[PDB]
Amino acid sequence: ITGTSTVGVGRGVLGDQKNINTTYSTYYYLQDNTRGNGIFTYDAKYRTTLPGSLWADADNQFFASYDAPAVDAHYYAGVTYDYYKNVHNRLSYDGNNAAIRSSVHYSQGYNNAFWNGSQMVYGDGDGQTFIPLSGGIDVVAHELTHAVTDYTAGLIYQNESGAINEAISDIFGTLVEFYANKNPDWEIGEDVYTPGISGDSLRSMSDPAKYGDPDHYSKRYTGTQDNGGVHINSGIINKAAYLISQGGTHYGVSVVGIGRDKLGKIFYRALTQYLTPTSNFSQLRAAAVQSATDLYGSTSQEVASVKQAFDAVGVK
Ligand SMILES: [Ca+2]
Ligand SMILES: [Ca+2]
Ligand SMILES: [Ca+2]
Ligand SMILES: [Ca+2]
Ligand SMILES: [Zn+2]
Repeated sequence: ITGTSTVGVGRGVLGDQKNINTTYSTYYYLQDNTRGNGIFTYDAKYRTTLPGSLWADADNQFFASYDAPAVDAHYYAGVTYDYYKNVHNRLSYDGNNAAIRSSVHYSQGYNNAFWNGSQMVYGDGDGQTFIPLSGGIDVVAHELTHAVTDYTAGLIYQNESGAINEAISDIFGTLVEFYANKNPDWEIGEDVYTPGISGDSLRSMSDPAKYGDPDHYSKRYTGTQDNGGVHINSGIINKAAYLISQGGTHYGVSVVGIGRDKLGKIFYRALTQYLTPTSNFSQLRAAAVQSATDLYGSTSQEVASVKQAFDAVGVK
Protein backbone atom coordinates (compact mmCIF):
# COMPACT_ATOMS: atom_id res chain seq x y z
CA ILE A 1 0.00 0.00 0.00
CA THR A 2 0.96 3.68 -0.32
CA GLY A 3 1.24 5.58 2.96
CA THR A 4 3.54 7.05 5.56
CA SER A 5 6.42 5.12 7.02
CA THR A 6 6.35 4.84 10.77
CA VAL A 7 7.47 2.71 13.70
CA GLY A 8 5.27 0.58 15.91
CA VAL A 9 5.98 -1.66 18.87
CA GLY A 10 5.02 -5.17 19.81
CA ARG A 11 5.90 -8.37 21.57
CA GLY A 12 7.32 -11.42 19.82
CA VAL A 13 6.70 -15.14 20.30
CA LEU A 14 9.07 -15.38 23.26
CA GLY A 15 7.52 -12.33 25.00
CA ASP A 16 10.31 -9.87 24.12
CA GLN A 17 9.45 -6.30 23.16
CA LYS A 18 10.64 -4.81 19.89
CA ASN A 19 10.18 -1.96 17.45
CA ILE A 20 8.92 -2.74 13.95
CA ASN A 21 8.70 -0.67 10.79
CA THR A 22 5.13 -0.20 9.66
CA THR A 23 3.26 1.86 7.08
CA TYR A 24 0.30 4.08 7.90
CA SER A 25 -2.70 4.54 5.69
CA THR A 26 -5.96 4.43 7.69
CA TYR A 27 -4.66 1.28 9.30
CA TYR A 28 -1.09 0.52 10.28
CA TYR A 29 0.31 -2.26 8.04
CA LEU A 30 3.27 -4.60 8.48
CA GLN A 31 5.10 -3.08 5.58
CA ASP A 32 8.68 -1.93 6.14
CA ASN A 33 9.64 0.58 3.48
CA THR A 34 13.16 1.11 4.81
CA ARG A 35 14.67 -2.06 3.25
CA GLY A 36 14.86 -2.50 -0.52
CA ASN A 37 11.51 -2.69 -2.26
CA GLY A 38 10.03 -3.58 1.12
CA ILE A 39 9.31 -6.23 3.70
CA PHE A 40 5.65 -7.34 3.82
CA THR A 41 4.00 -9.59 6.38
CA TYR A 42 0.65 -11.33 5.79
CA ASP A 43 -2.03 -13.07 7.84
CA ALA A 44 -2.99 -16.48 6.38
CA LYS A 45 -5.84 -16.71 8.95
CA TYR A 46 -5.30 -20.44 9.63
CA ARG A 47 -5.82 -21.30 5.94
CA THR A 48 -3.38 -22.68 3.32
CA THR A 49 -4.33 -20.04 0.76
CA LEU A 50 -1.36 -17.69 0.10
CA PRO A 51 -0.36 -15.02 0.81
CA GLY A 52 -3.53 -14.06 2.73
CA SER A 53 -4.05 -10.43 3.81
CA LEU A 54 -1.38 -7.82 4.33
CA TRP A 55 -1.30 -7.48 8.13
CA ALA A 56 -3.45 -4.48 9.23
CA ASP A 57 -3.59 -3.12 12.77
CA ALA A 58 -5.69 -0.27 14.15
CA ASP A 59 -3.28 1.33 16.63
CA ASN A 60 0.33 0.42 15.68
CA GLN A 61 0.64 -1.59 18.93
CA PHE A 62 1.17 -5.35 18.52
CA PHE A 63 0.81 -6.91 21.96
CA ALA A 64 -1.98 -9.45 21.27
CA SER A 65 -0.96 -13.09 21.34
CA TYR A 66 -2.37 -13.45 17.78
CA ASP A 67 0.17 -10.70 16.76
CA ALA A 68 3.33 -12.34 18.10
CA PRO A 69 4.31 -14.50 15.11
CA ALA A 70 3.76 -11.57 12.76
CA VAL A 71 5.94 -9.31 14.84
CA ASP A 72 8.84 -11.79 14.75
CA ALA A 73 8.47 -12.77 11.08
CA HIS A 74 8.56 -9.09 10.10
CA TYR A 75 11.39 -8.14 12.44
CA TYR A 76 13.69 -11.10 11.73
CA ALA A 77 13.21 -10.76 7.97
CA GLY A 78 14.55 -7.21 8.46
CA VAL A 79 17.56 -8.45 10.43
CA THR A 80 18.31 -11.11 7.80
CA TYR A 81 18.08 -8.46 5.03
CA ASP A 82 20.48 -6.29 7.03
CA TYR A 83 22.91 -9.19 7.42
CA TYR A 84 23.15 -9.85 3.69
CA LYS A 85 23.47 -6.12 2.91
CA ASN A 86 26.05 -5.20 5.49
CA VAL A 87 28.14 -8.34 5.54
CA HIS A 88 28.01 -9.52 1.92
CA ASN A 89 26.85 -6.51 -0.02
CA ARG A 90 23.81 -8.37 -1.31
CA LEU A 91 20.55 -6.45 -1.80
CA SER A 92 17.75 -8.82 -0.83
CA TYR A 93 17.64 -12.46 -2.01
CA ASP A 94 17.86 -11.75 -5.74
CA GLY A 95 20.60 -9.13 -5.39
CA ASN A 96 18.34 -6.40 -6.83
CA ASN A 97 16.24 -5.60 -3.73
CA ALA A 98 13.26 -7.93 -4.33
CA ALA A 99 10.43 -7.44 -1.84
CA ILE A 100 10.42 -9.96 0.97
CA ARG A 101 7.08 -11.53 1.79
CA SER A 102 6.05 -13.78 4.71
CA SER A 103 2.74 -15.22 5.80
CA VAL A 104 2.07 -16.37 9.36
CA HIS A 105 -0.76 -18.41 10.91
CA TYR A 106 -0.52 -20.83 8.01
CA SER A 107 -2.95 -23.71 8.44
CA GLN A 108 -3.79 -25.23 11.87
CA GLY A 109 -1.19 -26.82 14.14
CA TYR A 110 1.37 -26.72 11.33
CA ASN A 111 4.79 -27.75 12.63
CA ASN A 112 6.90 -26.27 9.89
CA ALA A 113 8.05 -23.22 7.90
CA PHE A 114 9.17 -23.01 4.29
CA TRP A 115 10.06 -20.95 1.24
CA ASN A 116 7.53 -21.78 -1.50
CA GLY A 117 9.42 -20.30 -4.47
CA SER A 118 8.01 -16.80 -3.94
CA GLN A 119 7.64 -16.17 -0.21
CA MET A 120 8.16 -17.46 3.28
CA VAL A 121 5.43 -19.29 5.15
CA TYR A 122 5.26 -20.03 8.90
CA GLY A 123 3.09 -22.41 10.82
CA ASP A 124 2.02 -21.82 14.45
CA GLY A 125 3.06 -25.31 15.59
CA ASP A 126 0.84 -27.58 17.69
CA GLY A 127 2.04 -26.04 20.96
CA GLN A 128 4.10 -29.04 22.16
CA THR A 129 6.43 -30.06 19.33
CA PHE A 130 6.75 -26.39 18.20
CA ILE A 131 5.57 -22.93 19.07
CA PRO A 132 5.17 -20.46 16.17
CA LEU A 133 8.20 -20.96 13.98
CA SER A 134 8.96 -17.33 13.21
CA GLY A 135 10.06 -17.01 16.88
CA GLY A 136 13.45 -18.37 15.90
CA ILE A 137 15.83 -16.10 14.04
CA ASP A 138 17.87 -19.10 12.82
CA VAL A 139 14.62 -20.54 11.34
CA VAL A 140 13.71 -17.25 9.56
CA ALA A 141 17.24 -16.84 8.17
CA HIS A 142 17.33 -20.52 7.16
CA GLU A 143 14.12 -20.09 5.11
CA LEU A 144 15.23 -16.77 3.49
CA THR A 145 18.58 -18.28 2.63
CA HIS A 146 16.72 -20.86 0.47
CA ALA A 147 15.66 -17.89 -1.70
CA VAL A 148 19.29 -16.72 -1.93
CA THR A 149 20.40 -20.22 -2.97
CA ASP A 150 17.58 -20.47 -5.53
CA TYR A 151 18.73 -17.19 -7.19
CA THR A 152 22.41 -18.11 -7.21
CA ALA A 153 23.68 -21.71 -7.31
CA GLY A 154 20.19 -23.20 -7.83
CA LEU A 155 21.02 -26.40 -5.99
CA ILE A 156 18.38 -29.00 -6.75
CA TYR A 157 16.44 -30.28 -3.68
CA GLN A 158 17.54 -33.89 -4.09
CA ASN A 159 20.39 -36.10 -2.87
CA GLU A 160 23.80 -34.47 -2.29
CA SER A 161 22.96 -31.18 -3.93
CA GLY A 162 19.84 -30.93 -1.76
CA ALA A 163 21.88 -31.71 1.38
CA ILE A 164 24.20 -28.87 0.41
CA ASN A 165 21.21 -26.62 -0.15
CA GLU A 166 20.02 -27.46 3.43
CA ALA A 167 23.47 -27.02 5.03
CA ILE A 168 23.87 -23.58 3.43
CA SER A 169 20.54 -22.51 4.98
CA ASP A 170 21.60 -23.90 8.42
CA ILE A 171 25.02 -22.24 8.14
CA PHE A 172 23.75 -18.81 7.21
CA GLY A 173 20.81 -19.17 9.59
CA THR A 174 23.40 -19.60 12.34
CA LEU A 175 25.62 -16.77 11.08
CA VAL A 176 22.58 -14.49 11.13
CA GLU A 177 21.84 -15.65 14.71
CA PHE A 178 25.39 -14.64 15.71
CA TYR A 179 25.01 -11.33 13.85
CA ALA A 180 21.95 -10.36 15.88
CA ASN A 181 23.83 -11.65 18.90
CA LYS A 182 21.21 -12.76 21.42
CA ASN A 183 22.29 -16.14 22.86
CA PRO A 184 23.76 -17.39 19.57
CA ASP A 185 24.67 -21.06 19.33
CA TRP A 186 25.48 -23.74 16.72
CA GLU A 187 22.12 -25.44 17.14
CA ILE A 188 19.05 -25.08 14.88
CA GLY A 189 15.54 -24.18 16.06
CA GLU A 190 16.20 -24.31 19.78
CA ASP A 191 14.02 -21.26 20.56
CA VAL A 192 10.84 -22.75 19.03
CA TYR A 193 11.28 -26.54 19.34
CA THR A 194 9.59 -28.49 22.21
CA PRO A 195 8.72 -25.72 24.65
CA GLY A 196 8.37 -28.45 27.31
CA ILE A 197 12.00 -29.67 27.14
CA SER A 198 14.97 -27.35 27.60
CA GLY A 199 18.44 -27.79 26.07
CA ASP A 200 17.35 -29.54 22.87
CA SER A 201 16.97 -28.40 19.23
CA LEU A 202 16.04 -29.78 15.82
CA ARG A 203 19.57 -30.27 14.50
CA SER A 204 23.02 -29.57 15.87
CA MET A 205 25.93 -28.26 13.76
CA SER A 206 28.54 -28.78 16.46
CA ASP A 207 27.45 -32.39 17.00
CA PRO A 208 24.94 -33.59 14.38
CA ALA A 209 25.03 -37.14 15.79
CA LYS A 210 23.39 -35.88 19.00
CA TYR A 211 20.07 -36.24 17.08
CA GLY A 212 21.15 -39.18 14.95
CA ASP A 213 22.40 -37.22 11.92
CA PRO A 214 25.63 -38.26 10.18
CA ASP A 215 28.86 -36.42 10.99
CA HIS A 216 30.99 -38.28 8.50
CA TYR A 217 30.59 -39.21 4.84
CA SER A 218 30.91 -42.95 5.63
CA LYS A 219 27.60 -42.60 7.57
CA ARG A 220 25.60 -40.90 4.85
CA TYR A 221 22.00 -41.86 4.28
CA THR A 222 21.65 -43.55 0.89
CA GLY A 223 17.88 -44.21 0.86
CA THR A 224 14.89 -42.32 -0.55
CA GLN A 225 13.29 -40.66 2.50
CA ASP A 226 13.44 -36.88 2.80
CA ASN A 227 14.31 -36.49 -0.90
CA GLY A 228 17.33 -38.71 -0.43
CA GLY A 229 18.14 -37.31 3.03
CA VAL A 230 18.50 -33.61 2.37
CA HIS A 231 17.86 -32.78 6.06
CA ILE A 232 19.96 -35.77 7.25
CA ASN A 233 23.15 -35.65 5.18
CA SER A 234 23.38 -31.92 5.69
CA GLY A 235 24.89 -32.93 9.06
CA ILE A 236 28.13 -33.83 7.25
CA ILE A 237 28.48 -30.35 5.77
CA ASN A 238 27.26 -28.61 8.94
CA LYS A 239 29.99 -30.36 10.94
CA ALA A 240 32.61 -29.37 8.36
CA ALA A 241 31.46 -25.75 8.63
CA TYR A 242 31.50 -25.84 12.43
CA LEU A 243 35.12 -27.13 12.33
CA ILE A 244 36.27 -24.50 9.82
CA SER A 245 34.99 -21.80 12.15
CA GLN A 246 35.64 -23.17 15.64
CA GLY A 247 38.28 -25.85 15.16
CA GLY A 248 38.59 -29.23 16.85
CA THR A 249 39.62 -32.84 16.29
CA HIS A 250 37.05 -35.05 14.60
CA TYR A 251 37.76 -38.72 13.85
CA GLY A 252 41.45 -38.10 14.52
CA VAL A 253 41.79 -35.14 12.14
CA SER A 254 42.68 -31.81 13.76
CA VAL A 255 41.37 -28.52 12.33
CA VAL A 256 42.52 -25.03 13.22
CA GLY A 257 39.50 -22.77 13.39
CA ILE A 258 39.54 -19.52 11.35
CA GLY A 259 36.39 -18.00 12.86
CA ARG A 260 32.82 -17.17 11.81
CA ASP A 261 33.44 -14.16 9.59
CA LYS A 262 35.85 -16.00 7.31
CA LEU A 263 33.53 -19.05 7.25
CA GLY A 264 30.74 -16.77 5.96
CA LYS A 265 32.95 -15.10 3.33
CA ILE A 266 34.26 -18.43 2.01
CA PHE A 267 30.83 -20.06 1.80
CA TYR A 268 29.09 -17.00 0.31
CA ARG A 269 31.76 -16.91 -2.41
CA ALA A 270 31.45 -20.66 -3.05
CA LEU A 271 27.67 -20.27 -3.30
CA THR A 272 27.51 -17.24 -5.58
CA GLN A 273 30.60 -17.94 -7.74
CA TYR A 274 31.32 -21.70 -8.00
CA LEU A 275 28.36 -23.93 -7.05
CA THR A 276 25.86 -25.14 -9.67
CA PRO A 277 22.46 -26.88 -9.51
CA THR A 278 23.94 -30.41 -9.49
CA SER A 279 27.03 -29.84 -7.31
CA ASN A 280 27.86 -32.78 -5.03
CA PHE A 281 29.88 -32.90 -1.78
CA SER A 282 33.19 -33.39 -3.56
CA GLN A 283 32.34 -30.40 -5.74
CA LEU A 284 31.54 -28.33 -2.65
CA ARG A 285 34.96 -29.13 -1.22
CA ALA A 286 36.61 -27.90 -4.44
CA ALA A 287 34.41 -24.78 -4.56
CA ALA A 288 35.28 -23.96 -0.94
CA VAL A 289 39.05 -24.49 -1.39
CA GLN A 290 38.97 -22.31 -4.51
CA SER A 291 37.00 -19.61 -2.64
CA ALA A 292 39.42 -19.52 0.31
CA THR A 293 42.29 -19.44 -2.24
CA ASP A 294 40.72 -16.49 -4.02
CA LEU A 295 40.30 -14.60 -0.79
CA TYR A 296 43.42 -15.54 1.27
CA GLY A 297 46.07 -17.21 -0.93
CA SER A 298 46.78 -20.86 -1.83
CA THR A 299 49.27 -21.17 1.05
CA SER A 300 47.11 -19.54 3.72
CA GLN A 301 45.96 -21.10 6.98
CA GLU A 302 42.42 -20.50 5.68
CA VAL A 303 42.88 -22.83 2.72
CA ALA A 304 44.63 -25.30 5.07
CA SER A 305 41.73 -25.34 7.54
CA VAL A 306 39.10 -25.83 4.79
CA LYS A 307 40.99 -28.90 3.56
CA GLN A 308 41.41 -30.44 7.03
CA ALA A 309 37.71 -29.81 7.81
CA PHE A 310 36.55 -31.70 4.75
CA ASP A 311 39.16 -34.46 5.41
CA ALA A 312 37.81 -34.77 8.98
CA VAL A 313 34.27 -35.44 7.67
CA GLY A 314 35.51 -37.83 4.99
CA VAL A 315 34.75 -35.69 1.92
CA LYS A 316 37.47 -36.02 -0.72
CA1 LIG B 1 -2.96 -3.29 17.81
CA1 LIG C 1 20.09 -19.40 20.23
CA1 LIG D 1 20.33 -21.53 17.00
CA1 LIG E 1 12.89 -27.41 23.58
ZN1 LIG F 1 15.65 -25.86 4.56
